[PDB]
Amino acid sequence: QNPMTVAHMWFDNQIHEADTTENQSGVSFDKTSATWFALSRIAGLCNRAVFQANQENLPILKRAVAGDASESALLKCIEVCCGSVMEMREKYTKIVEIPFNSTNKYQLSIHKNPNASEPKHLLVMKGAPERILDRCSSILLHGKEQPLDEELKDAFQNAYLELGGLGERVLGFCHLLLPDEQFPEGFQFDTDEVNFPVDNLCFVGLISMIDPP
Repeated sequence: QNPMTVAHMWFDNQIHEADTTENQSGVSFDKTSATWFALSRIAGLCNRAVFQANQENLPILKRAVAGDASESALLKCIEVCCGSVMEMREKYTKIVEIPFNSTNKYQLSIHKNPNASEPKHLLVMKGAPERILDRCSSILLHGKEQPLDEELKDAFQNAYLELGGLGERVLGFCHLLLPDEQFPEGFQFDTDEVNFPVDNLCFVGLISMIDPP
């Protein structure tokens, strides 16, 4: 029906600025970055949509995408952020990728990291933001971790509530960085015998996806 995008983001435990780049420009926030990188590592890989029309001088959007209208948003807002996405799908190996096809209906995709601070195998996924929270063992602020607690649920709640929740529009974007110390160097999870955890996750941050009629 109408054009869509990120709208907003939350990760600082209190929402944050973004500022719609047309009239003004947002500057001078607390540039914490570590939480950004962590979120970006999800918000790049963990998508199944692409551009249709590549373009030059226009909005990278141009209502011109192939793939589901929750997952495409980040791609557009990250690509123009020089956060090379159609590259990174090939940077990592794509151990596995499960579609909608699981018990609580999520989608997930496991990838080995070639070279970054994070450990080798990485897990990323999405579903309802509440359902991410359900599986969150901690939250990530200032590039640390904090032990997730009622206070930190609250800080997410009021945020999600303000984002104007209705059902399954917003997304929860989390990881748990599959510990290559416990996990094997053969990473034979597959999509059949996975036997992986789904409930260690970090809250890292979220955005505010739309999916209007």
